[PDB]
Amino acid sequence: TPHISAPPGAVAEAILLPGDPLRAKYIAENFLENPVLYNQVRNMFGYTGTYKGKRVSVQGTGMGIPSASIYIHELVQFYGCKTLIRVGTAGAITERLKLRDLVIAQAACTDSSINNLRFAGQNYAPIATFDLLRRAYEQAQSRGMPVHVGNVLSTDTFYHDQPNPYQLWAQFGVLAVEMEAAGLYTLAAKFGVQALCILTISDHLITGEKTTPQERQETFDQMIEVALETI
Amino acid sequence: TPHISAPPGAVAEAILLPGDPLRAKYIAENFLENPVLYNQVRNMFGYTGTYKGKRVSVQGTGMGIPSASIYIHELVQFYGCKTLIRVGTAGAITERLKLRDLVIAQAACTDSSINNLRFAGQNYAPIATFDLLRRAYEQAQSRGMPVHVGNVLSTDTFYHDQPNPYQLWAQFGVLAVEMEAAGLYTLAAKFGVQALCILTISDHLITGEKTTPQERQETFDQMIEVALETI
Amino acid sequence: TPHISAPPGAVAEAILLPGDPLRAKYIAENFLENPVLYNQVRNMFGYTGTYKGKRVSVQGTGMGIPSASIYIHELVQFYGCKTLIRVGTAGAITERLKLRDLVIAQAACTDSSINNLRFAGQNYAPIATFDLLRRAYEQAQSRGMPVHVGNVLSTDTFYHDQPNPYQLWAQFGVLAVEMEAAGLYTLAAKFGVQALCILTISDHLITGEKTTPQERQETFDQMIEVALETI
Amino acid sequence: TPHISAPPGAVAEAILLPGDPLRAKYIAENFLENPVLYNQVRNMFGYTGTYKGKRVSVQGTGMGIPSASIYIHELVQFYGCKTLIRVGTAGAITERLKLRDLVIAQAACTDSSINNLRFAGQNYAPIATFDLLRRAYEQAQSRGMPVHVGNVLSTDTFYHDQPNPYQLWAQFGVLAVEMEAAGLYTLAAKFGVQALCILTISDHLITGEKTTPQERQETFDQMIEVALETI
Amino acid sequence: TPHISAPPGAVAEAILLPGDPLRAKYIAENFLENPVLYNQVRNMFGYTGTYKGKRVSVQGTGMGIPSASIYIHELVQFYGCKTLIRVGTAGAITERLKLRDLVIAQAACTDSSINNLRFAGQNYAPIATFDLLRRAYEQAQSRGMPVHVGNVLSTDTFYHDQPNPYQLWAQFGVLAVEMEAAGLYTLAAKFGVQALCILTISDHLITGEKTTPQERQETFDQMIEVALETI
Amino acid sequence: TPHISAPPGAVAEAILLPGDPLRAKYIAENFLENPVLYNQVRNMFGYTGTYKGKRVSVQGTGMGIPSASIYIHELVQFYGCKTLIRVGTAGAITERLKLRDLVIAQAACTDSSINNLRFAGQNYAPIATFDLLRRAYEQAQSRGMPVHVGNVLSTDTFYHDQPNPYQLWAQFGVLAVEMEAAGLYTLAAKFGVQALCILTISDHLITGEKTTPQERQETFDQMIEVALETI
Ligand SMILES: [Mg+2]
Ligand SMILES: [Mg+2]
Repeated sequence: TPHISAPPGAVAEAILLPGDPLRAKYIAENFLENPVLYNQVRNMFGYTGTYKGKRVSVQGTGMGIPSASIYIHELVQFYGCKTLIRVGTAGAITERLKLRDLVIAQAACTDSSINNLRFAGQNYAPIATFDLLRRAYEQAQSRGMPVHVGNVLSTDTFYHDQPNPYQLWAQFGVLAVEMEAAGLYTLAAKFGVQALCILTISDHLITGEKTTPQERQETFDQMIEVALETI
Repeated sequence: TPHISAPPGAVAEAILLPGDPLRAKYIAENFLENPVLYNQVRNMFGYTGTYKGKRVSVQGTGMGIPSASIYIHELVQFYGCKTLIRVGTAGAITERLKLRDLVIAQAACTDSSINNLRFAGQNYAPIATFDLLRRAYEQAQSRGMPVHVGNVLSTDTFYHDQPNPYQLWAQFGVLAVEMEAAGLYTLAAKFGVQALCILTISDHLITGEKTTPQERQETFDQMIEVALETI
Repeated sequence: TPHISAPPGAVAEAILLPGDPLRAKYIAENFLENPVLYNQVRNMFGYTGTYKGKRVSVQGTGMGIPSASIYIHELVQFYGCKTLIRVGTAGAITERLKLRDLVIAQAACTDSSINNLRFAGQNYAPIATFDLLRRAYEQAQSRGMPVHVGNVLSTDTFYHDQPNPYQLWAQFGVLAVEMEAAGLYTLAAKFGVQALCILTISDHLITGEKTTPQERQETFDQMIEVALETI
Repeated sequence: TPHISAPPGAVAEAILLPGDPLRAKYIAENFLENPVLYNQVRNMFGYTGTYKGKRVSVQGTGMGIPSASIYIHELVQFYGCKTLIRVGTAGAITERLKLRDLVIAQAACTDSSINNLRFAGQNYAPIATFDLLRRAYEQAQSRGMPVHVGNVLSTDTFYHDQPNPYQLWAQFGVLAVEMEAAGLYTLAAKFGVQALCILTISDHLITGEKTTPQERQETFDQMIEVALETI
Repeated sequence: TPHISAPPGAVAEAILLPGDPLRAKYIAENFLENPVLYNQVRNMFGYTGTYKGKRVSVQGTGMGIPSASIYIHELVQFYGCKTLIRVGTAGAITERLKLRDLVIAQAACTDSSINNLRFAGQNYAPIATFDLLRRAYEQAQSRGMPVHVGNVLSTDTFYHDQPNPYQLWAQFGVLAVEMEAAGLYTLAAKFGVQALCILTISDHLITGEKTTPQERQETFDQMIEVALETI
Repeated sequence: TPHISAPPGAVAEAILLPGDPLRAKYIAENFLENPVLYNQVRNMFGYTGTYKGKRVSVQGTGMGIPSASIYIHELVQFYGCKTLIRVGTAGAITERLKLRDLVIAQAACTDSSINNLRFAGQNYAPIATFDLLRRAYEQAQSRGMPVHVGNVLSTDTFYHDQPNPYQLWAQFGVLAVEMEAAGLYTLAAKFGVQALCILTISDHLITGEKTTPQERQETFDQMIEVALETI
């Protein structure tokens, strides 16, 4: 494959998908037994290790739907991945959410043309695999984590033209903004595999607040634990 | 209100929403204590009764997003309804589903312009209220009913131009076709209320099969029981 | 059919199409000889009787393009209807129109996706059958009725977000708003049959004025008379 | 006014609109009393003369909505024109029409972006002023001319990328294709003035037949007569 | 060929394309040796003459993409034209441009549906043949003429519904507005032939300035020279 | 910035923009004097060094418009970059192009929503800064390099559903496919800065041919030399 150079059995069927290749490294080193790097092309780190005697992989996807789609396609179609859990950060767009809240994306809105191209002006809703969603939720519950299940926005545009770019979305119940989930949910459905996006609130886009570095790591770790128990 | 003529406290905050006004009558008469009709305008029957000492209403919506939107708007904005559960039939579009399967709509795709008008070519995903979804699922589980949680299509078009109209949708994991859920999910989110669509598979649009009348009533009743326990 | 349960001979070639099935009842009882009900499915009354020795049917369609298309499709394809006349009410969006004016829809604008889906972004203009339009206009003339012939908007959206939702339409000469005509006109052309939409202004959406129940009854009766003579 | 250089008053309220400036010359030289050329800018001939005691003007529009729009706008906004009748040829796209048939455009479909830009994906139907449509039809009737009243398509594209480009339009009852009507009807509505488009079938885009030069002049003469009597 | 009635061979491979047929006349009478009028159909003058030992033609296109497309198609497909250079005027939409500036269109933005229809909402960029763009620029440079190379907008709409209609285009670096370039560049690419659009600023749509008639002739002369040397 | 952690003075005004951060490393180490890393966030290497006594930076952008827009936005708005040159690889979609050809993007087509969101259905053409384009072309000439100047497609979609996904683009003269240029060109115009995209054909998407690692290295080096001389 042009983007992941690894032999065909190097990647586990269950895989975590941070955007940041360094977070992949971080996850492999801190939560997996015997993590072995399988990819370095474009610095996009991927590792395979074990969790409770089962193989788990972790692969950076980069930012945005076009980048993540590349890795997801290759993982599913070339490496046989079946359970794909994105673990990431998001910006909250409602005051009802607080920093360090966990968001489990039931579905993903988008401003990408990904589905407009294919459904030609009809509306396709990219969704999480229910069983995975339900599990993550109960895992988060058992740990007493503040968790919300609902809509996220997958945007192509981190930096906006004008202010209040997310006002309409929030008025329609969207919880948070990130850049990958709509791509993951769409491709998982196309391929008949199972997917979930879990997110940690790092920035509040309404209150202006941002978490401190240590606060991120603490809740990030919790998120990883949920993700691993969700598999 | 032009479409529901009832005094302001006649409708319960929790309400079931069949498309067929006669099914509303059927539900009120068979599952509620002391059902009292509150509306007859356009023959669109609505009733209020009790279930386990709590008020529940049941209101026919008619067919299609424009019709249902009218009633839903009036129920939420004029009558204070907060928990809205659509109970209906759907046509299966995947062989993985069988007749009499229960479908709980996690989200609703659409070919309506409802959201194109508002989001102007961006993609909004109308979704169920998670807590309601999760409850219905566990209720259905406890009864050993065959149940699927996932995507439905809310179409404007019952009768299609050409054959295989649902092939692309099915290839993207959509389970079943009906005509209201995308409207309900969108408006519930706009108003900040809670909503769920539960469906019974009456027709299989791939296998051509249709259920017998008695088979419908039997599984229909089960669906109503789930809906009532979901409130 | 799933929606009209009658033998193929029960429905006449010429049919009136109110939105309200109770107005179907009113029409049939007060204007047809020997009116006989042929449909009760979903409380959507349809009747067949005679006018001046010839059979005429009257069928409720429900509200909105998706509901009305179901009935229209079945009437044309399963029952052999060839002359379809919508009779209904509308809200005026221009001060030129006064309450109780008759509007004959020469064409129908829409915010529905019905044709966008079909003509992919090109513009199709749904129109009345000219011969019917001309005859209806002459019938209204002959009664000294204030009548306008022109554009109406068929909307999916009864309740609007923002104020002044119709001002652009009005600026472009659109007379009144209702919810079905674009559907009727598009399907009639698709099937090669004849259609017209006649409307009475029951509400003024600019002045906020409204008609008394007695007032709409009297002009409604006059409209029915026009429609019956147009057949 | 850049595109028409004439003093105010040199143009009559009532005006015929051929696409071809030389057909304008023909009209003024053969049907109008004391024709006076009021415009030569860009070879786009415009004349004023008299017909049966009233001034009538005739102005070439060029081909296409963008061209005709320029002239229509200036005529209406700068010169005070109130009644605008396009006279032209069209290609028939249904075998129902024979060569030399007269078509009176009740409405005009389009593949231009003229209204898409303005109504952002909502569908506006550009229509003829009913009074002119009605008078034109009666004029044709009493002359015994074969005449059809219905939809035309105003295309941006004379020469098409693929074959059978008019197949979908024809299936939805569209009669003929030309290039200006939708712009005329839209601008007339915008400006609150009156318009009609009358066309003779010079080409049959289905049978591949064409009229002889003698037949064109003959039926073209009849059309002008109808238009002048309609005006 | 309906729109140009000339024998094959009467038109040279290299051709200038003014919008105005009378500007074609001016070009042929002032710059070409032994100019011969080859077309009079619709007053759309087309000439062939010689320039420095080679045949050069000059053909009026009319205004707008639909009009120019007709001529461009016939010229290329029926007469064998290979090098097509539009020469015209434009309105400047940025204060960076002064009156009488020369603009060479590297690409052409548009609000026409020409490509939307073809690429269904994907974005195609119509561009100049680089070799002609490069030669035209060098010709202008050595004459010391103030010249800009960048985007123009080919609009369908001379007269706009609202004020500041070019504000967004200008913010994205668009230099000037005209009405044909995008059609020319698109058709040239489709046909595998070579094209350029060169324009002089006659109007400043920001400052509201205009050139005198003497200034127009002067800078227009320079433009033609550049074009003939580019060809 | 969230994505580039460097003080404002560490980045040069003139910057090269590979997609691959390892190619950023390669460029900096082999073509710049005193290369110094300024960024490691998300493994997206950026370096600053000198070329012929002047500072030049080199920054990985990642793949796709959304990823590259993040970097471009930050470089321009936070670091004061004014000359941005993308250097990358592309797949040829025409037989005219051969492996190892240099392509200089005069403009960039796209299937991204980036501009649709902004210009709502109108067509904006993202273009190169002409001065850079011209200089890069001359640099390539001077090395006897096979070079083409024209259109590229910036796609969101590396892996396609159907075969022959690029044939319409090619039929319209598009040379090659990559994933960033439309983003770069649009943002550079938005911000009033200067940009260019130079590409080497590493793959042929028609013949299915591919280059050896040695082959792409040698022509890649030549491209870098062109880019450095273009600054
Ligand atoms: Mg009669
Ligand atoms: Mg140098």
